Amino acid sequence: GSAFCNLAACELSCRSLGLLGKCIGEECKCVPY
Repeated sequence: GSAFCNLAACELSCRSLGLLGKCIGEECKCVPY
């Protein structure tokens, strides 16, 4: 908090796989959906 996530640098690790990029506490993952 609060805050230093580049969501556009997280999405480029998720968006081509058919799921959404997620970041919480500067930790980038993708959603389970």
